[PDB]
Amino acid sequence: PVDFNGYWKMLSNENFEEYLRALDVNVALRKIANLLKPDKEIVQDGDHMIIRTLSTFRNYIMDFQVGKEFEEDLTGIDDRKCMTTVSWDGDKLQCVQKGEKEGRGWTQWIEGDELHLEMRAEGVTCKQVFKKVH
Ligand SMILES: CC1=C(/C=C/C(C)=C/C=C/C(C)=C/CO)C(C)(C)CCC1
Repeated sequence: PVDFNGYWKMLSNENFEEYLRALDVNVALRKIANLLKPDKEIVQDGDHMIIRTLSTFRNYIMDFQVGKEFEEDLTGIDDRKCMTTVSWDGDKLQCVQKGEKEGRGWTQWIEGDELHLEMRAEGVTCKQVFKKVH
């Protein structure tokens, strides 16, 4: 019961500000990012899955190779570089980053027509709820 191939827009954020603080994002970026709420458009195609991000500010596409490893340069976010992998624990999805800090390792869980998840970073939890647009 997982089908990413669709359209998902962000509704709100309860810790997008606090999460920006973990990576020590500028005061300007935090300001701009507040009004911003990128819309993700996933395109599943086998073992290759691309997660779009179109905020009309700066395009940051990634190539999530399910089960396989790939680097991930976070330059544009908070200027970072690491190695990320993704697994399928079960009904949920779980991505682990072999970087620094203590938290960097995403987790997900879909619950219908709203792509919910639990972002983690440096011990901080960021709940960002995305809704299907269909
Ligand atoms: C702060 C900030 C941004 C947030 C970027 C992030 C954090 C994207 C998330 C990537 C992940 C974690 C993907 C795993 O599926 C963007 C550039 C987009 C817009 C303005 C500045």
